[PDB]
Amino acid sequence: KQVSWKLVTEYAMETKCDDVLLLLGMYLEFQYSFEMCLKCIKKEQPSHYKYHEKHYANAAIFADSKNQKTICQQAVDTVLAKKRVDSLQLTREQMLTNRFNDLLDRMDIMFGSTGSADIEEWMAGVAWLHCLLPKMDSVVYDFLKCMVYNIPKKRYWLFKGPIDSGKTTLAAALLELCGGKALNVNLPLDRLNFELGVAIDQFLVVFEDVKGTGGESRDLPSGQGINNLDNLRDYLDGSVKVNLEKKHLNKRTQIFPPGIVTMNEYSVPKTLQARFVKQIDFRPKDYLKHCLERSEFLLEKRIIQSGIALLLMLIWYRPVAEFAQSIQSRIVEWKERLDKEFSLSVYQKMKFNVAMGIGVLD
Amino acid sequence: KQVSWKLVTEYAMETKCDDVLLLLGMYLEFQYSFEMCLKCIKKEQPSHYKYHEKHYANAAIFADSKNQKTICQQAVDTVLAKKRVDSLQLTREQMLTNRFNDLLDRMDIMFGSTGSADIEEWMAGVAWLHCLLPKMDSVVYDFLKCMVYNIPKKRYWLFKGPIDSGKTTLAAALLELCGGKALNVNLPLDRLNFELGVAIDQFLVVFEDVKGTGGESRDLPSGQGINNLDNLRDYLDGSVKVNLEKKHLNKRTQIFPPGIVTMNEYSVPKTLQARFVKQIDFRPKDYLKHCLERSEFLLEKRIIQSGIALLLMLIWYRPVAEFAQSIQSRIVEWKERLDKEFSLSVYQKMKFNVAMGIGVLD
Amino acid sequence: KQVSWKLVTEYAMETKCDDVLLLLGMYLEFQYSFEMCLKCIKKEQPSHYKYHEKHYANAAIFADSKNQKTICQQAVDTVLAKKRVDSLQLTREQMLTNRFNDLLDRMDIMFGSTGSADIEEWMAGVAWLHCLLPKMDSVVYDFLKCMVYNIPKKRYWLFKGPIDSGKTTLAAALLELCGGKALNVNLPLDRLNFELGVAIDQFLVVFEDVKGTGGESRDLPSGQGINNLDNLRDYLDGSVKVNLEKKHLNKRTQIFPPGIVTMNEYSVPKTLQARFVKQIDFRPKDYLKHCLERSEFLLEKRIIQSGIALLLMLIWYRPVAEFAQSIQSRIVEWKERLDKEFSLSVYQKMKFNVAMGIGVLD
Amino acid sequence: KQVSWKLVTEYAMETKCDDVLLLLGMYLEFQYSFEMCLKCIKKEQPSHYKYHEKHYANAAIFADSKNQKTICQQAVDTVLAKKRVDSLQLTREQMLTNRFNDLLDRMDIMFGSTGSADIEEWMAGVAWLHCLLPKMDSVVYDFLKCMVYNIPKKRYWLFKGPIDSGKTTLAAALLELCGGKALNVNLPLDRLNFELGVAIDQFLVVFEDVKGTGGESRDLPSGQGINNLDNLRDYLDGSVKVNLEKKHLNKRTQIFPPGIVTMNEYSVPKTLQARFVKQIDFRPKDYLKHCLERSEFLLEKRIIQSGIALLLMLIWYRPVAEFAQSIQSRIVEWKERLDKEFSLSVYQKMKFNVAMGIGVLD
Amino acid sequence: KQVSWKLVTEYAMETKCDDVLLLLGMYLEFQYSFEMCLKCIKKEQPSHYKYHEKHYANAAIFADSKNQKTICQQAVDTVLAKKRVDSLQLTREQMLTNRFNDLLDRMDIMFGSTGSADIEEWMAGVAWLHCLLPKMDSVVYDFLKCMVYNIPKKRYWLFKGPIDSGKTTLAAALLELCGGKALNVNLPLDRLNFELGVAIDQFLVVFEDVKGTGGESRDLPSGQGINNLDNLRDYLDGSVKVNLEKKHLNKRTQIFPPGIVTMNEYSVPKTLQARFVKQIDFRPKDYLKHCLERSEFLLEKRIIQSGIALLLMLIWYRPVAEFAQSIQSRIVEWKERLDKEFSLSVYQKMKFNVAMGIGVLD
DNA sequence: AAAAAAAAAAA
DNA sequence: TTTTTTTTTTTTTTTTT
Ligand SMILES: Nc1ncnc2c1ncn2[C@@H]1O[C@H](COP(=O)(O)OP(=O)(O)OP(=O)(O)O)[C@@H](O)[C@H]1O
Ligand SMILES: Nc1ncnc2c1ncn2[C@@H]1O[C@H](COP(=O)(O)OP(=O)(O)OP(=O)(O)O)[C@@H](O)[C@H]1O
Ligand SMILES: Nc1ncnc2c1ncn2[C@@H]1O[C@H](COP(=O)(O)OP(=O)(O)OP(=O)(O)O)[C@@H](O)[C@H]1O
Ligand SMILES: Nc1ncnc2c1ncn2[C@@H]1O[C@H](COP(=O)(O)OP(=O)(O)OP(=O)(O)O)[C@@H](O)[C@H]1O
Ligand SMILES: Nc1ncnc2c1ncn2[C@@H]1O[C@H](COP(=O)(O)OP(=O)(O)OP(=O)(O)O)[C@@H](O)[C@H]1O
Repeated sequence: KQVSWKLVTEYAMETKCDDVLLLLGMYLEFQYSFEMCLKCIKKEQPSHYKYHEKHYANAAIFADSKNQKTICQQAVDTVLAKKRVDSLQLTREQMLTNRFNDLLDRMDIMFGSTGSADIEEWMAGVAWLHCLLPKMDSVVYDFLKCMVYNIPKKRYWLFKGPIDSGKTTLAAALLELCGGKALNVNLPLDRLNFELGVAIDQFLVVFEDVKGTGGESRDLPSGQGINNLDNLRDYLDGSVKVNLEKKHLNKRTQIFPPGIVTMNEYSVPKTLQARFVKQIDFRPKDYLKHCLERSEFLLEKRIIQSGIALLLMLIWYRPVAEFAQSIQSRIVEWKERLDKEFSLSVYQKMKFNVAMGIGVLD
Repeated sequence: KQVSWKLVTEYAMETKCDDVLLLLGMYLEFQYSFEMCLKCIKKEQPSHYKYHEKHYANAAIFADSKNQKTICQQAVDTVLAKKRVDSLQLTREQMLTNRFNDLLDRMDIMFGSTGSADIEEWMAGVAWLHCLLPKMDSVVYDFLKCMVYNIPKKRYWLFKGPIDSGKTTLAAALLELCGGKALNVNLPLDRLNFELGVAIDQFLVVFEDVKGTGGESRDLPSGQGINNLDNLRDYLDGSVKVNLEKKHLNKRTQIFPPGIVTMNEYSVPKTLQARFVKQIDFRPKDYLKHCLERSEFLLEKRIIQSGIALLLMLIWYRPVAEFAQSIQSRIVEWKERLDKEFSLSVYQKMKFNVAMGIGVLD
Repeated sequence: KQVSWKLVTEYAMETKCDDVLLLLGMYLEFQYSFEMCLKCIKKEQPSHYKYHEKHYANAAIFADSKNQKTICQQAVDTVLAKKRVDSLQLTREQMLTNRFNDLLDRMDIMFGSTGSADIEEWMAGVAWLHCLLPKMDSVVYDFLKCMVYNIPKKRYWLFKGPIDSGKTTLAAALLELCGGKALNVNLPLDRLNFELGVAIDQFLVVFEDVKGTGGESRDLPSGQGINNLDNLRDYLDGSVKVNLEKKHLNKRTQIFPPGIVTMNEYSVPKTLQARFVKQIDFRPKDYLKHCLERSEFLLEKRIIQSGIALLLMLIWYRPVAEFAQSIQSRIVEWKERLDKEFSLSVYQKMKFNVAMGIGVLD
Repeated sequence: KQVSWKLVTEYAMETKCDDVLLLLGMYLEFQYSFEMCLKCIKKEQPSHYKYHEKHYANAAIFADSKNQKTICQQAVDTVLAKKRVDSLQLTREQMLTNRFNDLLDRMDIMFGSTGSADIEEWMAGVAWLHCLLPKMDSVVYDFLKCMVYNIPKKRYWLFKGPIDSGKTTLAAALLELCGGKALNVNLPLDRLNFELGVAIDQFLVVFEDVKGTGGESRDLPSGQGINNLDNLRDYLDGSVKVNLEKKHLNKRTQIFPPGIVTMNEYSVPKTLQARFVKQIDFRPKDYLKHCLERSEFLLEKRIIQSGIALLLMLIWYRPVAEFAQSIQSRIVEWKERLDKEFSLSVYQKMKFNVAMGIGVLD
Repeated sequence: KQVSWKLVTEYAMETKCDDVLLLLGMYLEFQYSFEMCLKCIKKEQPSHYKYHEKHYANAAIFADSKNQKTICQQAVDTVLAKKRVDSLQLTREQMLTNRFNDLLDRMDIMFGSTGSADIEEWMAGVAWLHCLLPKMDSVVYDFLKCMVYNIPKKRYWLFKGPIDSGKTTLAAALLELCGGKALNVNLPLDRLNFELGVAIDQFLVVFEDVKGTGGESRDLPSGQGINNLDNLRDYLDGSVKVNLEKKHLNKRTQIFPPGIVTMNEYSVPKTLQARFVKQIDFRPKDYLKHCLERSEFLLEKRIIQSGIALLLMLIWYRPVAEFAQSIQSRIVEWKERLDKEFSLSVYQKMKFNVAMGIGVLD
């Protein structure tokens, strides 16, 4: 009997693999009988233990086949095809709603009885993040609206300030929340073509620690980054479609994604300053440093850097009426859950600990 | 039964798909049964609900197939072949007529009973654009006729002015109205070969935001853009054919399109400036900014950069004797529809609102 | 009868061949008869004598085949697919535990009755290394813990001091222990992209002898390294996924590996110094030099740089509970072996010899 | 039945088509019944209406085939192969016989169709150039034959005069007649090699504005051009093959092209002056400068520079024996158009008005 | 019958062809009949006359085939696969042992009845070389041992002396004996990386004529070479692995080869002087110069540059037991042959003739 | 030289 | 047509700066 290419494509769709080697590796695990399969018995990874019993019969035939990489290539192109259809046909609010659904699915596993996480650690993260900026939850909500409306020349935000002020921490959390890529523009202009091509079909991009000039009077080293962004200011505008490039592929014509620029305090030419809607000045705070020294699990487990921490901040602080109607059902259920496992008394205690520089937990 | 490759080519020719991945994604949607299709009963996108009933029988067989990307590649090449036949065999006025017939079909769907658009916002769009330049509708009509004549050495218009002047918004509207591509020529000369290859078979080219050198006392950072256009001199003149390149596909020899060049107030070489037939100078106007702040629905729905807004300007201001003969009858239909919806007193009120800097629609 | 592609994939998986030409070369050795096989009689290389009996039948058929490279290519992709699945799905503890199992398998070959090595010469290396830094085994243990936890911005160590001070000796030993690669960031900036591409899917990276400007009055050469390294701030941090490239391959998005910087006495920017957790000052001290003049065998056999010397140092000095539970069984068998053919009275005499500056062995 | 690839190859050779997508598109037009065919009945394009009836049967079978691009690329290779067989065996007079047919096909755009500027002001262009130099039309034919014979040492012509001498206009006109390219030799010696390498595989060259040594006493800006060109004697004389370099490519060996040198009244060194066959002085004429002030369309429709006007001069004045046997019929077929449209008196009026310093009248 | 791919793979392995076109050319010569074959009768090339008789039948069928390049590709792959297995698994002693009996095969052909080499002239070369340095055969034997043992920091030699002293003569002879390649480190430091990439998988490298910077007052040109070697400390020392780069190929990691540095009477920094295990001083000698004038055949046949002359020197002067056991029997046969053709009185007469310049063979 | 996809052989 | 099998060519990288 022959291999069903359909069953492989169906597995790739359910798991969202866009890598041929990953898909080949995963599917070849299903050769062995599930009756004795140690990974299924341990329940270590969901993309194995859910699917092995369904795919065992087909994977045994697949391991005898001669054209295995061709089968996987067709499946990966099917996933990339759906991804491109969805980029052209969905509204940006639906794309964000789909992303929140994915995060909530991961939260159900992570805080379920098979999961590792304790919510007290994650909500201690919410408390630490809310101390970072005045009205943090309003800032996060204002950012989400800005990325959904995608208004020409009113698209990009600037994070500015000295070393260890939290720019990258908040930027990385917002990048996971929305889904997107970080780009390095400090490289010289010639190979910048293939860097920018990483942005194809992405929802956000972040430009990380762009270097300027003249900062040597403050002991900041010079570089090409700000000069390079001046050359790309039609990509920042978003009024008109730009041409984006991958090695050995022809150019994709699309409007470039919105997002965040992170900077140390170099001077910004007025031509770029005209592209930025809002500047957030980060400043370092002594009590936040003292707190992370006592509560190091926040850095080991990457809690303050996670999008799930910012999603929990939104679930806690925002009215239900600010979410899309499809997910309001799931978010009322998650508010009910958080209302059991916390009280305002525990959360206010956590905030008071952080302002004193004490450990978050007690 | 076997797959019909002809049916896939019919779907692709009816939909005008240039992308193999997009065509694959859309045709795979048809594998699910028509009797229950949620997108057919909600009528989300016409490229689905018009065609799914016809194609369900064939898409079931296509989903089992091993050749899927090869089938789509031949369908995409059939559509690209038609574009090359039409580009060489049609007159430029017939091409512009075909562009307007597609824009008007889009307007019929957009302002129909199924439509979402509100025409008062779009005619406020016309009013805002008419304030941007004196005798705007004559500037638009001169451009359209200039691009249809395409006389060698008199093919390019220069848009010049400071950091916020409206030059990009007007170029973007003309680009949708005429069709074309925007190109970035601030990058080094080496990789421009594949950038210029995007101009193959197009009607217009827009060279956006060409950086100059000197004028630095204005606080404009310098760059290679103007030096690159001092090269490429024969592409602008168009008195000769050029070779255009794209990856793996064989190169094509054609006369390069006409276009628009936008730049901030850099000093321009005389050898370049000799090749532009017209300069339009753009000035900041304080009242236009106050107007958009109070009427931001114009930016959210991208009305002031849409080609449809310039076509509605042309329908309103120009006589039917200035349009082509085949399109007369539907322009007569639209021009009566517009006089039925708007009293001239409403348009006069709108234009007075914009000059007064109050919100339009107030 | 026809060639089994399954047996070739099995041999490649057992041997871990990810080079197509090496696999082809190895497998074509099996076409000759097992009985007369001089390599099975001498027992030189284990990759031959363990497997020839099993694969003889299939290798004879493979030698008559017309598509030998197509067969080998699939096997090499199967091995790379396992490697990419393991990178995405294993914990860093498991990765390190697997690496220790591989080194212990090597040690069983080196010190078994077919092997060439003498345990007392390797153990002299441990004594010389334990004299290089104070509390050396705590330093090696702290490093492994740091590389496993991979805490953001707290994950690089700096080795700093004069020339001939032991930096690259120790760094090379740590590199073989953890597995990873050494990078030269002193290159010109446009070569630097492919130099950073060496790090893809590695556990550890080491930056060898980075040079700066200034300090030239100390007779230090000048160089670009520190300037380049300060463009790469976000690669060191590990907060976001960087985009890594190889020649002719599309960009891989992943978190950059942690590791070590080795440096002469330049000054360093605060932007970089904020990214190092620990600075270890290496000082030259002449008893170690006079020792190595007299105990030359340490240099000649490469014992002093090898990771197996550090692993032996961890087995001699650390409690058994500090190793992962799967490997504790082998480590107590090795502690028994070392206590049986080596003694504490010998070890303190070896260390006394090194401190006295005299040849280590009796 | 099955597709005849030979019939497709015959169509490609009869239409002389060397684009694979263009061939695919035009051949797919033949799949419809010729009894009904609107493009035939409208007689729009010869590449359709002649061939449809013959190719209809094959085109219907071709539309069902799965390998359509394979069929078309064999046919395009057949046309490219014929072109290379001819080109490698081409005499230099057959090269010019080909070059002027392309310019004639461009003039057949103003023949019998409104798609062009009015010829009456282009004959004023013929007249105005015939007033620039004594016996202008004989200068053109002597120059043409000089370039066709390629006689060593007898190959370069020198044009001298101040600003506003017309030398650049006639240099442009002669260049655009013949299809060479223009080179700049004012560069420092380090850069000349890539400038000279532009001349590869090319019919003519022009050297523009070679700035001399000294000349400030005539208010002429000094440069290296004359001094450089004196060093290029082996390129100018044309007896031996020079090696020429394009950027990134390997060298080619050929005999360097003939053509034109243009100068202000700098001093020409005797060693360089001996290499020019003929010096033509251009001198400013006040009556021409008044005429062109009174007849702006000469410059603003680019009549005087466009080298097509020099063929339009050769058309009328010159005998029939002065043209090759394969185009003698085609010129007299063209020439009777002007014999019907014009008279000696109106051309004498054109000349007279120019000589009087007024625009053409009556 | 049908082509045996196995017989072609044998021929490629026996000839060691890693070039597909060379193999294709060689194998197609075998289609013509053996009985009449002029190349076999004249015995011009051993790669033909040995094998033609065996392969005639397969070559006749191969000449009719359609797959000819694919058969040759697989055969070339088989040869390259063996080279990589041998590179990764052989001891350095087996590598040199294989290189010697490869040279003994060349010696057999040269000095056989079919050959063209006069052993009296080659033995005169051995005499002239033995007079170049004191204890020459021990110098050569010590060098071989040093390169085989590859002991870190005891693995580079320095050759120093005036121009025309014999340095590249001896260095070139040692390269042919061991195998290896020459390197030019006088390039600027940013062009050096592809030059160092020549060393990949080589047994030796020679640094040819490194120039110093000071000492110009002795008429010695200034250059970068020794300053570049000071920077490459870690490549020479050989304790740790380095990354090496070929054009278009990914970086490979290995311990850089041992070798020779050759220089004029430049000043050496003391840091570099400590990296050489030995320094050999070459001084011009008049009697060798006057001998070479009378014994010109040494230069004209390139005898004194060749590795075969050094191998004849080791065969003549060294005891049998210090060659590897596989080659001892072949060297005993060669010792018998040489003692048959030469007595000690003839050889000491040749040394006596050199020492006073009368001319070796008199 | 490797990757994307084409192009062909035998039942 | 189906399955198994064989083949092409270019871009990128280098070169250039
Ligand atoms: N506002 C803050 N005040 C004090 N310490 C902070 C603050 N934000 C972050 N930290 C600490 O500093 C570490 C680094 O933070 P982060 O990298 O986000 O800063 P950054 O301002 O973006 O830095 P850089 O300019 O180096 O990119 C965090 O892991 C945390 O321990
Ligand atoms: N004439 C104008 N006066 C004042 N504000 C203007 C004017 N035209 C446009 N604006 C404002 O400037 C914004 C940007 O307009 P636009 O993109 O056309 O500017 P531009 O001059 O082309 O810019 P750039 O020089 O950056 O390419 C608009 O969205 C609007 O808010
Ligand atoms: N602490 C030390 N004191 C004295 N000699 C030392 C010391 N450590 C190493 N050595 C000697 O110095 C030699 C070189 O050591 P090593 O390569 O580790 O130096 P390094 O300073 O780290 O080098 P680099 O900066 O060039 O990588 C060793 O082989 C040993 O002989
Ligand atoms: N004989 C003439 N007398 C006066 N004016 C002339 C004459 N011929 C041409 N002109 C006008 O003078 C202009 C400048 O001359 P032209 O274009 O030939 O450049 P040029 O004389 O080579 O000068 P430059 O060295 O400045 O480029 C022409 O374009 C035309 O308008
Ligand atoms: N010791 C010597 N004394 C005199 N003449 C010599 C001696 N060795 C070589 N010769 C002659 O000098 C020529 C040049 O020798 P060789 O190529 O070795 O020169 P080198 O100056 O030492 O090398 P390099 O140019 O690489 O530094 C030889 O071909 C030979 O004719």
